[PDB]
Amino acid sequence: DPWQECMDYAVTLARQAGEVVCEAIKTATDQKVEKMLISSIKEKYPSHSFIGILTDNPTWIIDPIDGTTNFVHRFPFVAVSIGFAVNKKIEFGVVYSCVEGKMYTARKGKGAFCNGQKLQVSQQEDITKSLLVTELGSSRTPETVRMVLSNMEKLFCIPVHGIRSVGTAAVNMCLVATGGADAYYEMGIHCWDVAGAGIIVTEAGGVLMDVTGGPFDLMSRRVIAANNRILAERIAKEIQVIPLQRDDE
Amino acid sequence: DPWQECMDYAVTLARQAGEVVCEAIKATDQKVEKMLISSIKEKYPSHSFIGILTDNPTWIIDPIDGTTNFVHRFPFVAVSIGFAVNKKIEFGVVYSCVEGKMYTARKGKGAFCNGQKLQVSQQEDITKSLLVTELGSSRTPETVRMVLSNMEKLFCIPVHGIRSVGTAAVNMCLVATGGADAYYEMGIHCWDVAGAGIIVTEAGGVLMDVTGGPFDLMSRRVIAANNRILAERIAKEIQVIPLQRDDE
Repeated sequence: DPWQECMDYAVTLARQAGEVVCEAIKTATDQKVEKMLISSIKEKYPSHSFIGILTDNPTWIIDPIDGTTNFVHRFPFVAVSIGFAVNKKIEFGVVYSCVEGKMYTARKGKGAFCNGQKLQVSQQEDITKSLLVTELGSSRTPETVRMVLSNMEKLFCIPVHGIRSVGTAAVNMCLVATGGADAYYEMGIHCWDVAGAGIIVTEAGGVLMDVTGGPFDLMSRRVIAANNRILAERIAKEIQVIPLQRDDE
Repeated sequence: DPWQECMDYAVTLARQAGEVVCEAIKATDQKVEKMLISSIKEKYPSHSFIGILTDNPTWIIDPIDGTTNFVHRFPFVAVSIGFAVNKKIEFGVVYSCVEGKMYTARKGKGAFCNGQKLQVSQQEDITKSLLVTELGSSRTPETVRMVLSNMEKLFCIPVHGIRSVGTAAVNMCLVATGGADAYYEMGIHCWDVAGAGIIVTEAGGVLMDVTGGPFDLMSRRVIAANNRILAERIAKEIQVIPLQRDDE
């Protein structure tokens, strides 16, 4: 199988990059690591594409430091994220939370793992009994911020059990995969923030969905990553779509 | 030091409690609560417990800080122990059992996580600061609106960001490490903050009321920051939420 060789190599790279990012903690680092990752992959697979518009070509979708604010603050959640898409479909994902030393991996059809341990999403379907994760965002536009908090307020209007935030899209999503959280939602993310972790959620038995309710669009700047379709749709139903410039357009 | 025997004993008790709490994650609140109280009473029969504060040696305990997290296996669940003599916190112990991080601090002797010394951050500019907070378990219309309002006001200053791991004690301990610059919340209780408060100040941080005045342990309010300048900027922007006190 060809793509299994790519994954083994990607896990090697993600750990190599993670150690570099965590050494730095112990920005210039982000450029330094992305160049290293792209150069490494190009030296082994020179016919592949990269993002940091998606064609059917084997493509590497890289976020060398997911959680840049965390990185600056030494807040213990900083991730290296690598997603691999063939025929516009994610085939495997790698998310290495380096401070945690947690290597999240998932291959299409083979399930999702954290450091060799099988991951399964939670069973919860009642949004009233649900724990969510999200990020407030990097935009400070009063109109956007109001929308973000209103959605958060609306979800607190419903008696949800709670809302958490570790400052990382990929790790927030990985926490859904472990079952620790029931669902994740955010508007303002980019494809490189979620391409690695999306497949880890779905291979944990989760679902990816657009906040409109429709199918998850990798370039929409929007994502719901839930444990099941029931909880995802309820979230989509309750929050309001925020207009934002698409990744391809 | 007579209270050093108390602290050594308290750390062992916390880890034991944490072992039981995490084991069930892989009723519990009652078991651990009874475990701790019956253990300290058998060693120190005349000490007080809270979970009103006299000069008497008093243990302020939270057997499971992060109840929601516990139910959801969200990997932040703490055992918090504060110990007060003469109405002032002498030592504090916070054990985050999922991540196996034992936070400890004795007044005057510094703050530690797994025997590794802690130091708060240097940041004084609030627009370059990372805050931690908690939206609380309260679903009161007047409260929830004011909570998100206060958060909006701080987020629009703007701050570098806001985080939430779902535990007052662990949020505060993250301030002690330097990973976060400040913690704030209204709606907490003395037992949520008694253990972590001294860990912040021994890491070099400050405790403060949202009014800008001295920290009041029974007031339901708290700002645990790296320094006075950052704490006061937070107090300045925050609207005080009315709540019944712990000693009322």
